[PDB]
Amino acid sequence: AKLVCYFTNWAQYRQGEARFLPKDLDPSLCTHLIYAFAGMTNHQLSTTEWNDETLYQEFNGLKKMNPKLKTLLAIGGWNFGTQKFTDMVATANNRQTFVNSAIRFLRKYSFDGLDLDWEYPGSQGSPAVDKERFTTLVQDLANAFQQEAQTSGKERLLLSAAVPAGQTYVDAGYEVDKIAQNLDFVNLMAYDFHGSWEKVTGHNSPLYKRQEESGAAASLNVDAAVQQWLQKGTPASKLILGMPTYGRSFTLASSSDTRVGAPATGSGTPGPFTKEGGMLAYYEVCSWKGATKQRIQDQKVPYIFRDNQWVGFDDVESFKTKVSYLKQKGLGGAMVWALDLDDFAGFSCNQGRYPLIQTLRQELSLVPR
Ligand SMILES: CC(=O)N[C@@H]1[C@@H](O)[C@H](O[C@@H]2O[C@H](CO)[C@@H](O)[C@H](O)[C@H]2NC(C)=O)[C@@H](CO)O[C@H]1O
Repeated sequence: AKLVCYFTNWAQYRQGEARFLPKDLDPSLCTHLIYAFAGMTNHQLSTTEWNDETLYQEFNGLKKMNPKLKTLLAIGGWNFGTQKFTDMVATANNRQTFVNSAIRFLRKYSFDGLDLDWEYPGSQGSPAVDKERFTTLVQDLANAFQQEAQTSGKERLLLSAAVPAGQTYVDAGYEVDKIAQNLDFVNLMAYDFHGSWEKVTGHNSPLYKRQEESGAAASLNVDAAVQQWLQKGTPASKLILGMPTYGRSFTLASSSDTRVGAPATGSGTPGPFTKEGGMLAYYEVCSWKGATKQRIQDQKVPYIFRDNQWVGFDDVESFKTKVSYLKQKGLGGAMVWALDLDDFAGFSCNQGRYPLIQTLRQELSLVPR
């Protein structure tokens, strides 16, 4: 089993106990640690924060403490957009520039692989031609990593990708059967199914549909997303089930209607540390005072409300349920977005350090013995 965990290079800017620093990294928590994010400059892999090189040293330095650990560098992410990917994959020349730069960069900074986080080929401004061009990029990288291993004698660089759960994005961008052959593993972003972009409450990451749902909505759940990727050709062993250590929040139209599917007027109030309306870290919801926690019976996940605020999130129990699910489906492991949104320092939830991610590790039978 794998436990793939994302580090984010902006968590260092949060205030107080929420500030995530190198000391908070645990070398034996996860099997694979992925650094979010690198960017691109003139079609070449590049850093995005002023101190990334310092953090790379710390991050990859964890392997001294745990030599089994593998690290990857993720390129892209939501905020990065699509244009630079589009321009880079447009020509064989630009792809070659990128691929060669990636190999040199990963070797220079001691990463074990690259995680592709283009959000997304064929959508968010990216043209339809990018679906096949993404397939080619994945192939170019896989083949070049294979060649570098042969020439250098070093262990081959890993290639993974973070991929969307919704059919609209999947079909616009991803030749699933083709790319799955060339990726070492596939990080399924089984979250952000619902959020304050909608005008009714819905859960960030429900396991199953609700009985009331129909149409496309009935596929906006973890089980449907997993089945989608499997049926379209991803080997179960390569599919890694993403898990969110955050929730998505709403302002309710009325404090008297707190159901799933109740009218909402917009994003929930920003959290005191994360300061982003519409999301909350686990450590910002786990210890809500004077609130009412509820479970969505069909969907196997909790929500919580207080006055006109409503949040769908994941807890220890829902993580257990989801690991039982992934094991039943024979998947390759779990992925987590993100280290810094769990109660990494044990300051809030009275559950010790990393209560959610330690649950994944335990349920996957990955505890260091
Ligand atoms: C691997 C992965 O899930 N990548 C995406 C993430 O970028 C995204 O997290 C969001 O990243 C933005 C930067 O690109 C941040 O500004 C933003 O705050 C952050 N949002 C959260 C909840 O962490 C995650 C999560 O939505 O999913 C992908 O879209």
